[PDB]
Parts: sequence; C-alpha cells; structure tokens
Amino acid sequence: VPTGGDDPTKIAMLGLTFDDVLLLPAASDVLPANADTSSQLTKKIRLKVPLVSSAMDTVTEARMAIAMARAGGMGVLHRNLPVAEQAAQVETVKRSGGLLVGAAVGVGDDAWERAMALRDAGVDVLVVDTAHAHNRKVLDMVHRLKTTVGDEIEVVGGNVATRAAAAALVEAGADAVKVGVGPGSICTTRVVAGVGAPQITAILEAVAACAPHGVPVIADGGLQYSGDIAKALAAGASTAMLGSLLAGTAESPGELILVNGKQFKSYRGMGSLGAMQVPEGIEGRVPFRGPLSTVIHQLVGGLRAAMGYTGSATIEELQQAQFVQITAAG
Amino acid sequence: VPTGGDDPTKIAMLGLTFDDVLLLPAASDVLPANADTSSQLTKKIRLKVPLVSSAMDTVTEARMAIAMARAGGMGVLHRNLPVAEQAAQVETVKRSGGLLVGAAVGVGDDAWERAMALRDAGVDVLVVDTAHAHNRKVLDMVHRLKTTVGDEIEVVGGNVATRAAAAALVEAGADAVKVGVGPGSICTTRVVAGVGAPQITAILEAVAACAPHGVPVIADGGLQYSGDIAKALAAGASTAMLGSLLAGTAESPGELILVNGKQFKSYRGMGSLGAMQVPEGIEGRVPFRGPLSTVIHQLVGGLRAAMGYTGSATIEELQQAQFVQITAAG
Amino acid sequence: VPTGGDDPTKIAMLGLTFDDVLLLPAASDVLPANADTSSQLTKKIRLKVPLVSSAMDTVTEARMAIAMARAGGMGVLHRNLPVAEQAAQVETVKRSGGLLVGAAVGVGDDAWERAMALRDAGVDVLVVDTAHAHNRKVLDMVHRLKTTVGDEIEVVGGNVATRAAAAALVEAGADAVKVGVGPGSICTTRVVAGVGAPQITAILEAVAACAPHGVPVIADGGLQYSGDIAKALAAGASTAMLGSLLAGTAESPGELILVNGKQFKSYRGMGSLGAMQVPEGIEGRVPFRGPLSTVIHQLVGGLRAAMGYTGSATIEELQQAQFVQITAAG
Amino acid sequence: VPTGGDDPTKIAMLGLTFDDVLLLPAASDVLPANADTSSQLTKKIRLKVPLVSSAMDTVTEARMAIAMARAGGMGVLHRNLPVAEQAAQVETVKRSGGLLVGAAVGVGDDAWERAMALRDAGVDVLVVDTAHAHNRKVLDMVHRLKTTVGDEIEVVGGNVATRAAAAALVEAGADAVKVGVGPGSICTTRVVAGVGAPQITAILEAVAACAPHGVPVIADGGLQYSGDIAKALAAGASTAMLGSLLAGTAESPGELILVNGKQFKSYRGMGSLGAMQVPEGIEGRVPFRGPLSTVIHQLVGGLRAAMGYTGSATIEELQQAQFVQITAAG
Ligand SMILES: O=c1[nH]cnc2c1ncn2[C@@H]1O[C@H](COP(=O)(O)O)[C@@H](O)[C@H]1O
Ligand SMILES: O=c1[nH]cnc2c1ncn2[C@@H]1O[C@H](COP(=O)(O)O)[C@@H](O)[C@H]1O
Ligand SMILES: O=c1[nH]cnc2c1ncn2[C@@H]1O[C@H](COP(=O)(O)O)[C@@H](O)[C@H]1O
Ligand SMILES: O=c1[nH]cnc2c1ncn2[C@@H]1O[C@H](COP(=O)(O)O)[C@@H](O)[C@H]1O
Ligand SMILES: Cc1n[nH]c(C)c1S(=O)(=O)Nc1ccc2c[nH]nc2c1
Ligand SMILES: Cc1n[nH]c(C)c1S(=O)(=O)Nc1ccc2c[nH]nc2c1
Ligand SMILES: Cc1n[nH]c(C)c1S(=O)(=O)Nc1ccc2c[nH]nc2c1
Ligand SMILES: Cc1n[nH]c(C)c1S(=O)(=O)Nc1ccc2c[nH]nc2c1
Repeated sequence: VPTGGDDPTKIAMLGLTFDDVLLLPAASDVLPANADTSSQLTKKIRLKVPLVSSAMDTVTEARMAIAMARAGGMGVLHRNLPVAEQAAQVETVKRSGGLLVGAAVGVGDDAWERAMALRDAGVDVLVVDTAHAHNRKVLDMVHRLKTTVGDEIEVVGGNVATRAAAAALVEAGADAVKVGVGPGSICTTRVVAGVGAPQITAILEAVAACAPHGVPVIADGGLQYSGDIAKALAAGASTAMLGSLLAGTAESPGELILVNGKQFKSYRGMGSLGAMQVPEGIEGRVPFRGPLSTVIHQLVGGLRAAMGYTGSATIEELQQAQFVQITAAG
Repeated sequence: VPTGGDDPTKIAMLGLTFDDVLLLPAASDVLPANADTSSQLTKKIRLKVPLVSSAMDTVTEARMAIAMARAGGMGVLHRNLPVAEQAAQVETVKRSGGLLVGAAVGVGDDAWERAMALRDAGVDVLVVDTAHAHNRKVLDMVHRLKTTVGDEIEVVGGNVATRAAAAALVEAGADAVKVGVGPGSICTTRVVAGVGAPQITAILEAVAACAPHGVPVIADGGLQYSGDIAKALAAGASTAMLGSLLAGTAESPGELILVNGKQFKSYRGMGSLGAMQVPEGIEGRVPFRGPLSTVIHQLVGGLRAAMGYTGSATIEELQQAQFVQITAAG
Repeated sequence: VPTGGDDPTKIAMLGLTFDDVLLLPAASDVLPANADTSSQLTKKIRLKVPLVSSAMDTVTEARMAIAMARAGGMGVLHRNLPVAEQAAQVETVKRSGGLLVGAAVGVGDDAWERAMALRDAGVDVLVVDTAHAHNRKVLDMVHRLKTTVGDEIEVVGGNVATRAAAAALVEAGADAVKVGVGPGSICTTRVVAGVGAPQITAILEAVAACAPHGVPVIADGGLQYSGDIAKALAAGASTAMLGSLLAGTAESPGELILVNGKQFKSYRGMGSLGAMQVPEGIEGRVPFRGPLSTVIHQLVGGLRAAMGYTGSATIEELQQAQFVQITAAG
Repeated sequence: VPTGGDDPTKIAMLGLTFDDVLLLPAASDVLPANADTSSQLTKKIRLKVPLVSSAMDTVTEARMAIAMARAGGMGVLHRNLPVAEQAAQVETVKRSGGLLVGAAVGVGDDAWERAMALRDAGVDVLVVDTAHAHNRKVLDMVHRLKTTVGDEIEVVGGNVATRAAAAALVEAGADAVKVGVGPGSICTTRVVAGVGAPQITAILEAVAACAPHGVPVIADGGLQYSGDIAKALAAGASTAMLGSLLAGTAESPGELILVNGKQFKSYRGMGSLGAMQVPEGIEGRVPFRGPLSTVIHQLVGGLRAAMGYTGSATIEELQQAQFVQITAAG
C-alpha cells in the first residue's frame, strides 16, 4: 500500500469537495429562463425551487420560513427553544397562507413530545436533526414517526456521509436523507473530532443508496456559491440546505452589526458554546445581504445558468451531468 | 469508484490549466530571433503573430484593432454598441490601410442585421460570440453565415470546452473554433454556474476534434504570462485571444485611473453588471502597461524563447512539443 | 517511472499527514460519554487517557508530570538538566501519591548513570530519547536496559518513521515504540536535513511492525488539534505524545510573556540553540491556554466525539476505523 | 487520456521539485561528524565539500572563489565582464595558494578567445554556460574545448533538464553535466517562456544518462535550504551549485543595502535587464548573511545530519537513499 501499512481499505476512498470539480458543458437546447427548477424535497413533496433553509437559530424562524416558502422553497424551523414556541412558529407560518413548513426535532427525552406538538400545529415535514444518523436511537425515531404520523407528515433523517448510513435511513422509512458530516462553514467537527467526508463524494455515495429506492437526498452544508448548488444537484442531490448563504439576509433572526464601517449579522453553529448555553461549532458573522428574495433570485439564476450550460431541462436531467476534476491551480 | 458512486464516467476527466504544466526543452537548432511566429487564425487567414485581442468594450475598438493588425495580429471589435457604430469602426480600421479586422456578433434578434452591416463595411472575420456554442441556434448561425458570406468572410464560432462541442462547430462549417468556458480573468461562470473546463485540457480536447479537419483552434481566456501563450499553442491551439494582458495598454478603450499613487485602467467582463447596463463577469482594474506595441514585443519575445528551448522552427512544430505536469510546489 | 529515472523504488511511498485524512463515520451504538478512552502506553502499562507530555524543558517538569498523571495520562521528564535534579523531580512526583511517571535518557556517556539514578528514584518508564533510533548504539541501550531493569521498569525507544526501524526496536526488547521523525511544530529536521516522514504514513508503517508483536506505538509530534489525536490512534497508535498543545498551560515550565496585549509562553525545540546552550529546532511561543486539566478535558472530549462518530467503544476499536483522503480543497 | 487528447505522451512525466519529497531515514552506523562529504565535481576533480558558487555577478568574483576553495568547494567566476578582467580574477585566486577555480564561458563570438585567456591564466575548470545546452553550437563548443585543452582543464556543460540532453553532452565529451532549466530563485524562464522541469525529476533523468558513463551531475538552481542539498545529492547529483544561498554573504560582490532597518544585498539574474545592460531573470535582494565560512558550515552541517539519518558514510552512499513523496499538507 503506497500510503502505508498492508491494508488497502484503511484509506477507503478519495474524497472530493465542491471546489475539486466543475460541471462540464454539454449539448443544450435549454435556455436558462426556460429551465424547470422544481425538485423533490421528499418522496411526496416537490418544491418550485430546490432550496431549504437550515434549522439554525441564526437562520430560520417564522419570518424566514414564510419568505422561503413564498420564494418556492421551504424553511426548517430550529429547535433551540421551548416546544410551545416552536409549535407557535409553525402556526404563524400557517397564518400566512397555504405555505409548506418543516421543523427540527432531536432524539432526546423531549423529542417525541416536541414532534407531536409540531404535528398538532400542522407541520408538513419533520426533520430528525442529528450530527450522525447511523445509530439505532436515530433510526428508531425515524421509523416510529413514519409509522405514527407518516400518512400526514414527511419524515427526513440525517445527517449521513456514507452509503451504509444512507441505506440504514432508507430501511428505517425515511422520506428523504440529509447529507453532510463536517462540511458546514461554522462547523468544527473535522478539527475537534477529526471526522468528516468531503461533500461531493458524500453525496455520490448517499445517492447510490437512496436513488435506487426513490428517496431524495438533501445536500446540507458547505455551499458557498450558487455554482455549488448546481454541483450538489449534479452529484445527485435533489435539494440543497443553506445556512451561511441565508444567515445575512433581512429575514434571518438577529440584528445588524456594524464593524469597521461594514454591516454584518451573527451566524453561529448550533453546537457552538453560545447556542448550547466540547463545542463542535463556532460563533461568527457574515456580511449583510439584504432581502431573502434577492439572494434566492441570484442563487436560482446561477442554477438556471448551469442548466443552460449542461443542457438540463429539469433537475432530474441535471442529476445526470458530468464533472471534470480540477487541481489546486484550479 | 475511488471518488464515490458506482459510475466511473461521472467524473469524466482530470482537467489541467496553464499553471499545471511546463514545456519540456528539446533538441534545438532554433534561435529565438530566427523562429517563424506566423500561424493560422482561420482556415484561410494566416497572421504574422498568433495573437488576437478580445471582443470586449475595455479591450478592442478601432484604435486597438489598428494597432493589433499593424503588430501582425488582429483585433475583434466588441458588439456592445449600436450596429451602425460597430460598422463604422470597421470602416475606420480600413481607412488605415490594408489591415485585417474581425468583429463579434451574437445570435439574438439583431445579430443577422449586425453581421450584414459588418459585411458591407468590409470585415474580414465574423466571430459568433457566445458563452456556449454547443446549441442549435449558435450552430445554425455559423452555418448560415458560412453559406451566405463564407466566400468573402471567415466565420469563427465559440466558445467551447469539449471535444463534442468542437466537432459540432466543425460540422456546422466553422473556419476556426474558439476555446474557453470559464477561464477568463474577469469571469465568474465557474463560481456562479459551477461550470467550466481547465484550459489546457479544453484545448487538447478541442484540437482532437478540430485538427483532423484542418480547423484552427483559438485559445481564449486565462492567459496571464507570455509563457501561457507558448503553452496554449503547444497544447495545439493556433492562436491565442487576450483580454487582461491587453486591457491596460494605451490603445484600449478607457481612461487612466489613479489609485494609491499607481496607474490603472478599467477592465470588465461583458457579462458584468456594468457592461450589461445574474452577472457572469466582474468589473475591476489592471495595471497600466503603456503602448500596445511594447506589450506585444514582450509577449512575442517569450513565445520566441519557448520556440528556441523546444526546437520549434514554426508554430506547427511548437504544436508538437511535450509537457511535464507539475505539483502545487511547482 | 513517471516521476523520473528508471527505478520505481527511488520514491518509495506517498506520505500522508494528519491534514490529508479524515475519519469516516460508521454505524455506532457508542455515546461519547460512555466510550472507554483507556489504552496501553507500554506492554504492561495502561493509561486512563491515551496522552503523554513531551520530554521538553518548556513542557514537562514535576508540576506537569503530576498534573498529567492526575488527569489519567503521564508526563515524561526532560533530560536537559543534571542527573541529580532529574532524579529529584521523579521523587517529587512520587511525593504526590501513587502517580506514574516517565523520564528521558540519551545514549551518551552519562546516559547509563542517568538511567540508574532514575531507577533508584522510582521511575516507572524510561524513554530512550533520540531523533533516530535505527542505530546500534540506541538499540543496544534499549536492550541493556530491558535486560537490567526491565522487570521493574518499562523501556520505550524512539524515534522512528519506518517499518524496519520499528521492527529493530521490537527485536531489541522495546516495551513501546515512539514514532515521529520531522513532524514536530518546532522541528526543523525536514528543512535542515531534508529528512522526514509524514506522520499518518509513519504510524501505519510502524504499527505494521509493532502490532503483530503486541508492542504499542506512541505517536509523537505534529498533533495540532484534538481531532489529530483521534486520527493518530485510528492509524494504529495506542497513545499520543504532545508538546505544542501542552506548552501553553499553567503547569508547563516558564513564565507568562505579554506581546501586543496577548499572553504567551515560550516553547522551544530541545535541538534549538537555546536548549543546547547546527540546530534542528527553533525557539518560539504559543498562546497561553490556562490550566492543564481544562486542555486535557477538551482534547479528550474531541477524542470521545470521534469514538461516538466511528462506533468505537474502546481505543482498540478506534484503531480499526477507516479514513478518507482529502485534497487541498479539503 | 484522462488529462485530454488521445496521446499519452503529450504530458510526458510528472515533475517533482525539492518540496515534493523528503529523505527517508534508514539503518545507520554513521555519526554526522564522521561522514565523508567529499564528492566528484568532474570526472577528475574531487571536492572536500560538494558545493560550488554560481557564475553570477552578484555571487562569484575572486573573493568568493578564494573563500569557496578554502572552504573545500569551488567558485565559478562569472563572465559578465571583459575577458582581460576575468582572466585577472583567475590569476588573483591563484595568488592565494593552490586553490581550485572555475570560470564561465558562453558560445558567442568571443567565447573561444575568452576560454583561451582563462586557460593561460591557469583555470582548472571551464563551464560552458548556457540556458539550454541541447544545441549543436553548445555541444560543439564543449567538444572542441575537450579536444583542445581537455588534458589540463575539466570542461563542464549545461544547462539541461532532460535525459536526452544530458546524453548529448556526455557524447560531446563533457566532464560534468549541469542540471537546471527554470528552477533558479531569480529565474523567470518558466513564466516568460513557459519552459522548465521540476528539479528532482530533472536530476533523476540527467543522472540516468550520466551515471552509466561515469559523468557527475551538478544540481544548479532552486536550492533554498541545507536539506535541499541533501535531496539533490540523494537524487543522484554529485555537487550542488548555489546562487541565492551565497549572494547575501560578505564575500559576494556588492554592498550592504539598508531597508526598513534590515540588511540586504542585491541579487540578480544574469538574464535580468540590469545584468544585460526580453529578460528571463529579475533583480532583487536577499538578507545579509555574514561570512561565507559560517554559511557553508551550516549547509554542510545539514548535509552531515542527512547522512547520519540515512546511514550514508559517503556521498556515493547518499546517492542511493530513498524518498517519500509528500502532499501540499506537507
Ligand atoms: O455547530 C455546528 N457544528 C457542525 N455543523 C453544524 C452546526 N450547526 C449547524 N450545522 C450544520 O451546518 C449546516 C449549514 O452549513 P453552511 O450552509 O455551510 O453554513 C447546517 O444545515 C447543519 O447541517
Ligand atoms: O463577463 C464575462 N464572463 C465570463 N467570460 C468573459 C466575460 N467577458 C469576456 N469573457 C471572456 O474572457 C476572455 C478574456 O479573458 P482574459 O484574457 O483571461 O482576461 C474573453 O476573450 C471572453 O472569452
Ligand atoms: O528541537 C527539536 N527538533 C525536532 N523535533 C523535536 C525537537 N524537540 C522536540 N522534538 C520532538 O517534537 C515533539 C513535540 O512536537 P509537537 O507536539 O508538534 O510540538 C516532541 O515530543 C519531540 O519528539
Ligand atoms: O537570469 C537568469 N534567469 C534564469 N536562471 C538564471 C539567471 N541567472 C542565473 N541563473 C541560474 O540560477 C542559478 C542560481 O539559482 P538559485 O541558487 O536558486 O538562486 C544559477 O546558477 C543559474 O543556473
Ligand atoms: C455536535 C452535534 N451533535 N448533534 C447535533 C445536532 C450537533 S450540532 O448542534 O452541532 N448540529 C450539527 C448538524 C449537522 C452536522 C454535521 N456535522 N456536524 C454537525 C452538527
Ligand atoms: C454570460 C454570457 N453568455 N453569453 C455571453 C456572450 C456571455 S458574456 O458576456 O459574459 N461573455 C462570455 C464569453 C466567453 C465565455 C466563456 N465562459 N463564459 C463566457 C462569457
Ligand atoms: C536533533 C536531535 N538529535 N537527537 C535529539 C534528541 C535531537 S532533539 O533535541 O532535537 N530532539 C528530537 C526529538 C525527536 C525528533 C524527531 N525528529 N527530530 C527530532 C529531534
Ligand atoms: C536567458 C539565458 N540564455 N542564456 C543564458 C546564459 C541566459 S541567463 O543569463 O539568464 N542564465 C541562465 C542560466 C541557467 C538557466 C536555466 N534556466 N534559465 C537559465 C538562465
């Protein structure tokens, strides 16, 4: 073994991230304005725009969830607050019309009671929200929700970064699988635990387990540019979840911060000291970006451009596009 | 598949850019001063110097086109202006003697009328100027021009970054194929759409489709140093198109800008907000470089040095040179 | 041979360091709080926490050794001081209860007398401390100690970076093998001598020689984050030795230094000019980190997180985890 | 072909530089102080220290040549001065005892007359000094010198970066071959001409042509640290030529320059505008380093350390050492 030892499987794969690849152009009869950007969030739920906002307390509360749904995507309400307040935020979103909304739950002692309160409030999607879903407690939670409320509510499980973990969630009854261990902009899992998987390889592996069973993959974490959304979907994901890219918008929680003459908003990991009060997230800031509607317009515009370049009339066609791998000289 | 999934073709190639390679020296009887730098711009048109200026409104109007032709190359007049004005710039170049000139046209509603006005003004080369030529509308335009005015005017099509796209332009009747999707210094296609192809690999692939049919390849975008011109031609291109390297010259459009005691000129993508008024270009500045004649002298001097090192008496011999691939430690 | 010459063995391997890999998550029934972090320091000695402090005069004297043992690890007392003083530091550690302690010896003229004084003071572990243990003088020292005092004292040999060197120490009777040639944060062996081995590959190779004989490997040098400890153990090491990560703690030797409003402590290589008075170490500073107990808590917390993600109930299970190799885009 | 086109030989090799590799330690009975650092400069001339100073007007005139010879190496006098003055510098070196000295000549009109004046002055080594020796004019010069004065004077030819070029110089009668196209610290050949070869691969290839014929290789350019000297020799070179590493010494030409409170000396390429008055070198400065004797002591000290780590008793044994290739994470 050229990298050491006598076991070829010790280093099991070469992991690629978004910056390691570009989409290859292909023959196209598709104009960006004419592409169809709709895609499955879950087995049953299709979004007009393949984007969902992160379940984070500096990204998604009712205002963001309402704005995301109006824009054609969806928000996932964070769970760092009392059950009653989270359920009230679901109701608030529903007071603004026939808008889709999701909400995060954990696997702890109060997670089931949280899920039932969200159900009663009319939530459309429950996201079982963990850093590592390949665990009997997480799989049991997904299965029990699906068996209990799965006729009326779609159940998402995550996060995973391997084929086997994705397969386990599929077996448990997940209506979608969320992919990303380590890639988030505010994440320190890779430095604290030394654990992770580069996101393009993680998506390719998860899709190999999920697509044969008709289960969509949500690419969660590490997206920095609109072009990364196109790369995530071309790797086989059906939607992308965004934290950093949406945290600086008017509709996110938090106030404006002025630093050296420039405007910022606070953005922090849910595993940061601040959010919890051994952290696996940090607390920082991102530039202020203005209204959500305008950010989504630019992100979808980039996606539409990719669809034009690759000849993809639909997201399902984009999922079949090819990559070229690039070097550091990039 | 070591990088993920079960499909070896998902990542279709490893893309190299200029900074990934160096030309290997070889046995030489060639002195730099004695090398022949002439090369085909198109099937019928040979230039004394294998360089053409970009069709950009901060690079090529009549002054630059005149200077480029006098230097042994050619300019391609930009099309971000009324048809009458572009045709008048062609006439202005012709008032300065028997000088070659090209001009860009699009594929939109007024593109045909633009092409005919340029024809009437005495243009030598029409460049069908798109970000992605592998499209029936672009191919049809190339073919219709070739069939209509192709006895008197050479028709260039672009841009492409793949073998199949190059082959399609050849089939459509292109007299030259222009290569470059994503590599321009002011380009944001790779970050906005996530689409592109590293330029050495793009040229190698395009040449594999074009050279067997006797169609020259124009390497367009990403050239930063004179040595990059030699690399582009050794990869098989017949000429190089330059934007950034020529934008800071006296002959480019625009005035001098003084910033922190240094001199600059404005340089912007034609897909930038400023040029258009979802942008795929930015607006910036490059250092002021003085007269065009002096810049071309240094660029051709570097090319001549490469020809001496590689034993290439002609550009056709340089196209057969070999590379060594280098690492980040470079 | 693609990299030059006609001998494929001239470049014998591709060396990976900590930053080249990540641990892959795997199926887990392990909660971080419930993982067992104990591991063999030597054949006979098991630590509660798999961490030992470097034998350096800016890291380990009696205060650090006492604190490390109380925290569940061990200190190795440095040998840059008179024999009588080093032996007195061993006695000081013993005055604080039933605490494990190690101490470094060289192979020079006074090394044997040093070892016997340490023996008489009640040392538990003797570390034969060299930059390159694959040498008859070092191997003889290890063997002679083992034959003379090996019933009452565990004998560690190092350092090595190759399989053959590790095998030689095992043959000589080493109770543990310490791995690391070149990777230390204050080390200049790689720039001065041009010699070294990236630490993940060095550990994989040393473990291939040591594990079949039941001899634990101590990963020494280059660890910068808690996640690196998990990577070192997953590569097959049984403990990690830390210098930089512990040098800024209250318990290390040296006073606080104030620079530009921030607090630091001095940290220097034992091969630096300062320590010796052709240096192979430098003298610098690291941020002040507060009490040792708190640093160890965060480091072990990260290790525990890795054990949870990889489904490792014990360190022996963690040694079987798998990696993904990452690119520069990381 | 994964990198483009249909020709696997277009990219002929993967080129490694010094920073791409480390020397592997091996079993050693060698103490640094006891290693033998002597090595062949040419077929007939053996140096005590395997180092020669560059033929540059900011590195080697008589003072440096005298100091280098006294230190056990040799200087090569630059040729950017009248023939009479260069010959007088040779005589000056000879007035200081039985000291070896070399001198550069070109291949131009006055090169033969220069060589004969140097011969008459008692030069020991003539270096045919070109950027690309694979050329009939350079090969003819080497052969004619060897046939004319080769009984009394050793004739070095260079520079080369390929096996075939090295073989040609050997055939022409070279007593040593100097390797390096593009790697010099002040060199811009790689950016101006786009031509070069990473130096470890260049040495491995040149040695494959030279060693079978008993012709030593001089590694010239790109050495930044003492460890690079050990790497160059382990790749198979017999000596190293140094420019940058010696330009800041007291014995180099030029005065002290004070910039922002620090001391520097001027260092410039012989192909820079300043030296010539299309440049392939730049003009800059390097830190002042003090006496040559002290710099050589540190460089040889690093070499001696490498010999100890690799178990190399002699330079011929070091030439058989092995490498590990490292990544960017290095
Ligand atoms: O504290 C944390 N540590 C690690 N990952 C986090 C943390 N908080 C949120 N995440 C994940 O990071 C994603 C956002 O990543 P981003 O879009 O790159 O900023 C979220 O959707 C989570 O999956
Ligand atoms: O706005 C833009 N976005 C992307 N590419 C552009 C844009 N404008 C011009 N280009 C291309 O960039 C080339 C110049 O690249 P440069 O020489 O690297 O600056 C031009 O010849 C075009 O092919
Ligand atoms: O001067 C030196 N040069 C090279 N390595 C050293 C020196 N001093 C200590 N070391 C080694 O560096 C280790 C600490 O590495 P660190 O934890 O990366 O700072 C120590 O345990 C030694 O193995
Ligand atoms: O102007 C120049 N351009 C390119 N190489 C040069 C020039 N002048 C000297 N050299 C070479 O650079 C070597 C010194 O490289 P250095 O030790 O890396 O600074 C010299 O021995 C020459 O072989
Ligand atoms: C550290 C942790 N354990 N369980 C949760 C929930 C968290 S978190 O608050 O920090 N959020 C996430 C979410 C997704 C992640 C992917 N990698 N790391 C992640 C962390
Ligand atoms: C975004 C776009 N679509 N069509 C055009 C024309 C443009 S442009 O104005 O921005 N010019 C170019 C030209 C070449 C390119 C290669 N990659 N991207 C490019 C952009
Ligand atoms: C240069 C030297 N020779 N012998 C010793 C002891 C030293 S040291 O003081 O500098 N310590 C170490 C320890 C471990 C090392 C791994 N690589 N280099 C190292 C240096
Ligand atoms: C550009 C040139 N042609 N001939 C000479 C002599 C020169 S130089 O003055 O610039 N010196 C060197 C010497 C070695 C080199 C390796 N690569 N480039 C080099 C340049």
